[PDB]
Amino acid sequence: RYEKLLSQRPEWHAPWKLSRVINGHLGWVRCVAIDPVDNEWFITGSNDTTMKVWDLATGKLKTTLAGHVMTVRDVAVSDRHPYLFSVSEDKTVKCWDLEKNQIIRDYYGHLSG
RNA sequence: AAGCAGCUUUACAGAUCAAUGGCGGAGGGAGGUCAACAUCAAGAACUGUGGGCCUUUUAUUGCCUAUAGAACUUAUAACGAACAUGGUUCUUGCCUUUUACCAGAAC
Ligand SMILES: [Mg+2]
Repeated sequence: RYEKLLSQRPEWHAPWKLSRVINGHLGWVRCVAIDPVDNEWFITGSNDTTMKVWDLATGKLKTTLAGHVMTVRDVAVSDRHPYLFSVSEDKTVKCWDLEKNQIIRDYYGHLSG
């Protein structure tokens, strides 16, 4: 096993470095999702219960989505629908219509966060 | 517009009473505080069908063109010359808290 592991060579990859730092959340940044269709923007959820949408090219703040009362723990954008799904420590699961920037559906039944 | 000739013919009477073609007949009408199914808000916005068309063979759809038929609804835009409630979010009001609520918006 060690022979056949040591003979092989890993592929080279270029190093990473820091490009930009964005501040504007009031709590810890807990989740990120990229625009899975056009790569134009990304969204972040936070301990400050908001969600913020960021222009990926300039890093500037597009809009703030305020629809949770506790930490937004995860965010997911659908590639087949114009929908953002978000979940929180406040036990709610919410769908946002990105053609209006409004909650349109709540999904109920989780006992805990 | 009536008197006469042409079209229509039908209550009839014929040649014909054969060979034809025309229009009907081979399961009736009016109703029901009966039912089921289909359909009713959209490029002013409809479906079928003949020929041509991008999907690599244009198929059934989307496009061009020819043509037959469109019931209901609608421009001081809606089936309803009528008019309720509820959910979510936002902003207000009353406000000791929730329900029940104040009244505007959006979906
Ligand atoms: Mg209490």
